[PDB]
Amino acid sequence: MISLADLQRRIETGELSPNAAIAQSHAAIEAREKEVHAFVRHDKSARAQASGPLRGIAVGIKDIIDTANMPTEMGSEIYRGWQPRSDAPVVMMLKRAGATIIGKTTTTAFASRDPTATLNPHNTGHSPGGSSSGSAAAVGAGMIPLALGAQTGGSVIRPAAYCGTAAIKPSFRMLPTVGVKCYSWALDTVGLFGARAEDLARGLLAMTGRSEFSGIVPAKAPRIGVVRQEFAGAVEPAAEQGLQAAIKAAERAGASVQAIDLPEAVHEAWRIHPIIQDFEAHRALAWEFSEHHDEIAPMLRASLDATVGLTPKEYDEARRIGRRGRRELGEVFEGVDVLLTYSAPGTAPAKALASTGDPRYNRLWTLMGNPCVNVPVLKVGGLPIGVQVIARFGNDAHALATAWFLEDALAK
Amino acid sequence: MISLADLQRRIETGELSPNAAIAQSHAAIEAREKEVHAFVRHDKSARAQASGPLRGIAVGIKDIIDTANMPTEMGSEIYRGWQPRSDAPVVMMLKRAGATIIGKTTTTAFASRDPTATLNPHNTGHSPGGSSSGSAAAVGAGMIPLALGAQTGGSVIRPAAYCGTAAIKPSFRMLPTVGVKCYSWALDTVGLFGARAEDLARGLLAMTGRSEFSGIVPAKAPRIGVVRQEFAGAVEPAAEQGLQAAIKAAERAGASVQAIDLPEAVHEAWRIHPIIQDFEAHRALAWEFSEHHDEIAPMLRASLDATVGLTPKEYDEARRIGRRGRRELGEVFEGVDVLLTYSAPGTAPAKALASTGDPRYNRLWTLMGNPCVNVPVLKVGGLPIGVQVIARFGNDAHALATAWFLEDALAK
Repeated sequence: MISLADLQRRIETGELSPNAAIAQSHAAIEAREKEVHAFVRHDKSARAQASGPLRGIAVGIKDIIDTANMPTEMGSEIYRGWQPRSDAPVVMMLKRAGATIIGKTTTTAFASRDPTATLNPHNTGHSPGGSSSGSAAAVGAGMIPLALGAQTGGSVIRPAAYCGTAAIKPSFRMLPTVGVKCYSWALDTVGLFGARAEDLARGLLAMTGRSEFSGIVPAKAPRIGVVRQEFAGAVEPAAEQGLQAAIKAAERAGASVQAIDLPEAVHEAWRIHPIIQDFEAHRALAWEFSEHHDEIAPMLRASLDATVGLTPKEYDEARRIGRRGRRELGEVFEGVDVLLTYSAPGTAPAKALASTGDPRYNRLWTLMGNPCVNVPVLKVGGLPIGVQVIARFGNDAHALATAWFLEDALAK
Repeated sequence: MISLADLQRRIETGELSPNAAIAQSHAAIEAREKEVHAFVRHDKSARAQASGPLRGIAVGIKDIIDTANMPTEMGSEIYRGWQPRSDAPVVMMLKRAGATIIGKTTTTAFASRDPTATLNPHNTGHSPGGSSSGSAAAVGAGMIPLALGAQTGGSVIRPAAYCGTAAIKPSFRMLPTVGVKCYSWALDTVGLFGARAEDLARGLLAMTGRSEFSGIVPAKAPRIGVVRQEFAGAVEPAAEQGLQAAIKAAERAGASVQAIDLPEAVHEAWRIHPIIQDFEAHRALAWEFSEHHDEIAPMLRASLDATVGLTPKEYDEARRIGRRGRRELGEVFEGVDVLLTYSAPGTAPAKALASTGDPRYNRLWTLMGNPCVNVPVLKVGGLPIGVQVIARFGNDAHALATAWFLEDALAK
């Protein structure tokens, strides 16, 4: 994979020019795109900017995020040829930092369950995950140094795990969702894909200018709390194997690891995530559902058809439960710096299964809002397995530092 | 003004037909538009729908809100002729309820401070307020029984006061802002304009299907707390005249009224509102500011130019302050049912002043998120003066019941 931090350093010293760096990306995309199919649109004429911390840095953009120079088709026929008038704020954050928007990456229809044609870089017979399919696959295939995605259930962390890339779903609302096709406004959260935790940090620093992302270094002997999210049921062997590998590597690295239970209130929050998500989805996708019902991808159309009856009442009760879960989860971080858990049910599903994977191990965290970072751990049968590092809400920097720590610990 | 509730009753009982009701709005618009200029575009071909509680109800939509059948120009040349692909979720709530989208009402450029050509229905030489100028003026001119707007600072309450219409800025995030051009995502809140509080209730009921908006009745012996927001500076005489009239009528009607000073924490929340609004505005309007700077209307452009230096650090501090304010504000409601304050500095400014009016008496509540309702009280020099009824976050229903009680009280 291409490291953004690496390019940054080489460009800063003059060892690599921005034009060369961008030419590098076009070539990388050109070399693997025909087999991975991660881009809806690759802008071959995209050039490097002359200044800014991200000059020479090519970035792929999930196709539910607006761009003014390229179409934004939401992974749906309904929006074929749709052309937003403006670039979404997050795209502008990148552009303002001097980055190059190299193309739009594939997204499942309206960022839901319907699979894209994208294939896993590690094994084209498997899914790259979703809904940010293209973004994870492109970074995972070594095509680009950075990519933006979004997560409502587990659309950032899961595909990152499947494709073996670093990724972060920042604290809720740190990054604006303006110009990001809404599924659930209570959940939708922008995310980044990169090679390593350090690349994500550098990416966020340039995008936001927040000092918390400046000078980040690997954490030292972190206080880690392992949570297996029993409420979501048992994971597949491969996932547990990766979790054990992570725990052991971290211990040998000097970290104090302890197994911890999550408060009942948090278990309940995980339970009602579907209520908040689907009720809002019906309002957010009202035009689509009313005027283009049969045109909506099969799986999403079906889930929407099954949730029409959700009421404001149960919706409000679900939100109340969500708030209670947030409060008590914070209490959990009073004895530990970060939580360590699964990033996905296991290895990426075979494409034949027509599934982008179950988000059951990602959804809770999207509702709680905490920053989550995927750390690639190992590979089973050639397919990547990762673990999810979670810090307190607003402690994104620490989540990145600990993830970086874990990366170094695994490298031994 | 036209009463939504009245139209509903007459249509339901067969006294009036849906088509006749719509034809009446078309006529009313034609009758005074050349005098008020409240519509960016009027769809003269719009017809009543067949079913729904809102069949026969003509609705005006602020032009920052997406419509699929009509352009959404954001009150800026930058979006001249811009045609959204879909209707915003709030527009769909109305349509699904059977309402008729009769036209797009004027909005200041990007919902900010730059005056539109719209005039106050009560006096053509005065401003209708902003930024939901056309929505307020159209309802005030008796053109339509309902209109949608949005509020960041005071773009719903203030213009409703200036134009003598009832209006409500529901609790933050209750109505989705998807398809509502973002100024500040921490503030932007959709609002409704109507003749009376009851019309707002029926409007919200049809839009959300929430039972709390069903069967609402005027409040009985409400516990009112009067706050004059001294921290927002001195108010104009006319404004106090109206507040005193409201307090007196309320007392005569059996309400318990008491003056109360808001916590220092709340005063501080008022002070930092501009910080949150402007810092986010730079992110939300990044594309326009970077690629079409000189095309941004004068006042908004200067506002943004003066705030390009706001930092994430101070932005965060501002948000912490906001949270404190919300926490201590809730405590204030342990004694009263609603707060009663000014809706505007005073009577509508003359157009010659090139000002939509100062939002200082509205902004705090938008940040707190509480439901706010304007209640027309009286007119000084022929210009309307209203008061603002505020209830606990989430108690929109009670805010309407209390506004209703106040309307009847004033009616004597």
